[PDB]
Amino acid sequence: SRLFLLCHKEALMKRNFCVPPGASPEVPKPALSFYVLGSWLGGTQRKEGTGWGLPEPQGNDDNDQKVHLIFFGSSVRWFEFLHPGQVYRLIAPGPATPMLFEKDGSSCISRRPLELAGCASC
Repeated sequence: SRLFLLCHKEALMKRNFCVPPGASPEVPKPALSFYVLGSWLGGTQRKEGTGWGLPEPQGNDDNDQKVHLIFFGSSVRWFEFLHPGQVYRLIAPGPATPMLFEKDGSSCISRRPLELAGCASC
């Protein structure tokens, strides 16, 4: 999981992003996708049932007091939910991986957006 005071809910609009690399490629489909900019106050944690982990301090990481969180696919179903300037937590059914929301991982397609391929904290 992680907590973050998000302050920009970007545009669920049609852009052009990457395409799965190396193998048979296709058109950079004009995907109605989006992202968000969210300030950080405490980083990742541990799924501690009734408790949580410790909110990791961003002090040792001057880069991106905020974070660039992207949305395609099923994430589409959260566009309306958030309202910027408010704090939200992301919980994750999946293997633990701190140092998470700074650069693209490996547990999905290596598809990166037009300008936020690795821009700040993709």
